[PDB]
Amino acid sequence: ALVFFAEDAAIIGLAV
Amino acid sequence: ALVFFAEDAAIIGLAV
Amino acid sequence: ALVFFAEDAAIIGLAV
Amino acid sequence: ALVFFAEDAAIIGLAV
Amino acid sequence: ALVFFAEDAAIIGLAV
Amino acid sequence: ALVFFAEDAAIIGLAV
Amino acid sequence: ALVFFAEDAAIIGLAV
Amino acid sequence: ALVFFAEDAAIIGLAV
Amino acid sequence: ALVFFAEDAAIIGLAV
Amino acid sequence: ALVFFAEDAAIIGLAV
Amino acid sequence: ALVFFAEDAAIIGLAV
Amino acid sequence: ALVFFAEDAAIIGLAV
Amino acid sequence: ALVFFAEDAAIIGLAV
Amino acid sequence: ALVFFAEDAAIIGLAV
Amino acid sequence: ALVFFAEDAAIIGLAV
Amino acid sequence: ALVFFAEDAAIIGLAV
Ligand SMILES: [Cl-]
Ligand SMILES: [Cl-]
Ligand SMILES: [Cl-]
Ligand SMILES: [Cl-]
Ligand SMILES: [Cl-]
Ligand SMILES: [Cl-]
Ligand SMILES: [Cl-]
Ligand SMILES: [Cl-]
Ligand code: NA
Ligand code: NA
Ligand code: NA
Repeated sequence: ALVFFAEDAAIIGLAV
Repeated sequence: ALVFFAEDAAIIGLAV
Repeated sequence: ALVFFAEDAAIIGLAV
Repeated sequence: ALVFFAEDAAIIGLAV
Repeated sequence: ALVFFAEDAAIIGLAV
Repeated sequence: ALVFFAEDAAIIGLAV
Repeated sequence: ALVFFAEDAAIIGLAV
Repeated sequence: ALVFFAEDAAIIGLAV
Repeated sequence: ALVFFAEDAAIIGLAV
Repeated sequence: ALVFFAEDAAIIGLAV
Repeated sequence: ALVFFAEDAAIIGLAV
Repeated sequence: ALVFFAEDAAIIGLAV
Repeated sequence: ALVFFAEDAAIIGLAV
Repeated sequence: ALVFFAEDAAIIGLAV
Repeated sequence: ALVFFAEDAAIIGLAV
Repeated sequence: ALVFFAEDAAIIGLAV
């Protein structure tokens, strides 16, 4: 899977 | 200040 | 600890 | 960016 | 060589 | 909008 | 009077 | 502080 | 390109 | 040294 | 004639 | 103008 | 008080 | 003699 | 590179 | 007085 990143603070991975 | 990023897991800031 | 100086504006201490 | 200072003579800035 | 400065108080040089 | 300029070093824009 | 400057594009004067 | 510029002629700084 | 500025009055850009 | 200014965006100095 | 600007400190005009 | 520096703690500028 | 700095070699403080 | 420092840009020495 | 010379006071090099 | 010039590095004046 791809992992995108976003600031949520902390940087988190978002899995696709 | 500058904030660098590193994978420590989770991505963290490092402040200078 | 050492304190280094940098312009960040204001002159700030950076502690090591 | 941070500007550090060093004697090189003359005192110069070093930009980061 | 470059001379950086730090408070160690007294100011000291750090040569590179 | 207008953009004014100031030295902060770097020259920055201020938007109005 | 003082003349300030802004980007409006062209640079214009603003009279005070 | 920020430094703005104006014609007063010669250009001068205005500190804020 | 770079844009230099000159008083020609009004301020104009000169592109390089 | 002289410092000239140009839009490069951001306004940068050019040292001579 | 054109007037260019430079920091010489004070901001000065340079006439061409 | 000249800018001198002093500890006031934090380092500050003094304009002359 | 203010503390100014001078090269005397070592960097020394001057207390005002 | 003492050497004080000021921003004039470049950092310059002032000798006393 | 070429080094040109100018009175800036003191005589300085300018590198091209 | 005459001023002669020598590379000493930097170019310096020598009074006579
Ligand atoms: Cl707005
Ligand atoms: Cl003034
Ligand atoms: Cl106009
Ligand atoms: Cl043109
Ligand atoms: Cl430059
Ligand atoms: Cl003050
Ligand atoms: Cl410099
Ligand atoms: Cl003296
Ligand atoms: Na502009
Ligand atoms: Na200058
Ligand atoms: Na001369």
